[PDB]
Amino acid sequence: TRPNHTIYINNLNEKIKKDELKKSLYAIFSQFGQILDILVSRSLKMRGQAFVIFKEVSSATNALRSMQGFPFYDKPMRIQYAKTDSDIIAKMKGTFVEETREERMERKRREKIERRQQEVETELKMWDPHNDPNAQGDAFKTLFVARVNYDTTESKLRREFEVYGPIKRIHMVYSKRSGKPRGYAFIEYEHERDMHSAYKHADGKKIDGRRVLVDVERGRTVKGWRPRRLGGGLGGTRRG
RNA sequence: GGAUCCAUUGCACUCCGGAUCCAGGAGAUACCAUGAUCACGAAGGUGGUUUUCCU
Ligand SMILES: [Mg+2]
Ligand SMILES: [Mg+2]
Ligand SMILES: [Mg+2]
Repeated sequence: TRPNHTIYINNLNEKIKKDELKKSLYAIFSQFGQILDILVSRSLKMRGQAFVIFKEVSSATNALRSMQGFPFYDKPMRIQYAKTDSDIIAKMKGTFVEETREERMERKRREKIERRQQEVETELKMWDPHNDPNAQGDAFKTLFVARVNYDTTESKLRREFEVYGPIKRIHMVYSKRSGKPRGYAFIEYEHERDMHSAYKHADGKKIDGRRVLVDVERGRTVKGWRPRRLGGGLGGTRRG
């Protein structure tokens, strides 16, 4: 009830968004004087209310007198003086008395990646196909067949690839865990020539409904080869 | 942000009521698809799913 630099306005329409409300209060209330600020919140405690801070108390007093009851967004404005000085008034007077989520996130990706690289590095030095009991015979006579139907039998496969020449050995690969087939095999020919021939002619060959992929064995032939699980591999189905 | 419902007439100046759902944004997803080319396996990315923020 005692005059003040700041006026308090309530009974405001609660549907109106914050900037709109600040805007429309500025338009209406500058007519009475210089405004330092209009404070609005739409929180539970503060919605329906505004503090208009004027430079002079006299503007405040005239703004209060004139606008009392004024129709504003289909609602009469209720205006009083603020009970207490607004911080910027009080400081003007010397009356005044009192990892982000973006960082935690970025750090976490960074560590997973690094953690991953170390894992791969460690596996890598466990990896040696020349010392694997599964990898036998002449690498240079060995074909690599992937994308096989899980249903395809070792027979059907030996049949399809025998056309290119006598086969010394087939090793289809199974999960050491489930024992489910991995969809790939090594086929060692008697003669390098016949492997080369399967290589030229069998790629894309349809066996049990699925186009198979045919390549040479690279594990034991290609300088610097790493398999897909060690960050290498060929093919591009899942590049992005 | 927005839609519906509910609560609120509140004196602040450190965001910030509830519910259910929607759009965009940014996270996260253990699960599904992509049946990933090297002897059981990438990670992830992309598309789902679920979920947490922001508007
Ligand atoms: Mg090695
Ligand atoms: Mg998968
Ligand atoms: Mg994946």
